[PDB]
Amino acid sequence: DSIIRFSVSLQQNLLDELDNRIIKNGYSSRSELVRDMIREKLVEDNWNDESKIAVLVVIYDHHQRELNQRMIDIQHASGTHVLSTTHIHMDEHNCLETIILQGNSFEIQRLQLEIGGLRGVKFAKLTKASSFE
Amino acid sequence: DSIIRFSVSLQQNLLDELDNRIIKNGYSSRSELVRDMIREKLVEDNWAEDNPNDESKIAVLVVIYDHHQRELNQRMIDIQHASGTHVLSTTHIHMDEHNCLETIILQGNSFEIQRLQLEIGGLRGVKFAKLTKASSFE
Repeated sequence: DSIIRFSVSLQQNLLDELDNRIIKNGYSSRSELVRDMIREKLVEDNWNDESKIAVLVVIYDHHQRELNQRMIDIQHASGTHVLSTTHIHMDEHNCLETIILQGNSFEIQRLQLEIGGLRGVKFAKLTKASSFE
Repeated sequence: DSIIRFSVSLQQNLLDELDNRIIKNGYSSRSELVRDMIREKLVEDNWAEDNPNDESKIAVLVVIYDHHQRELNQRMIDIQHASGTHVLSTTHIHMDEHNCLETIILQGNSFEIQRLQLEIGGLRGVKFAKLTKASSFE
């Protein structure tokens, strides 16, 4: 306990989104909102190298050059095993994909990290479900 | 350059838990992890607060339940039918005798979707019920 402060680096639009939300919801500062976002994401992260089942929801631009190959290459090296996938064409530029996969905590978390950072991927949320053999 | 830096005051207790995930999960920095959490929450916020009555919102419901307990599935279908949402797709994976994992892709306004998730979560035999909000980007 105590209080320590560290610096956070953002691009403009993430900052814009954050400041817009602060103003609408009557939050007092950036420090408070981020603090509450950290404390919440930490708690909701719910899960030994035992294999598990999880769900990865991805939203991306379908006409992006070789993005699918990019995602395939990533999950092939991931060590995870894919069970099922569904592709929803939400929009002209938006594709929703749900992926049911199994692996250990680390591979599954890592798969989300790498898929999230690809250009053309705008959303990549992981739902940790349960132990699974 | 193109990057803005601002300061976050915080409990050492909270800082340590955050630093643990960075090390545990192989994150490059605090900023990248914090950025990612913020961006996830901010997006989900906008999903529920802009055009709240838009019927074209899409979300994914992930449920784990016992499928060999009586009336549970029917009860769940009853609930979905009164929700006012539309099911786009569903997948069931039978994990074992007492556990089934299904993904449901929904469409409706934020209220209907959030009430559906709530009614299904409260069910006896439904062990797990978690919703992801899917939004269209420009």
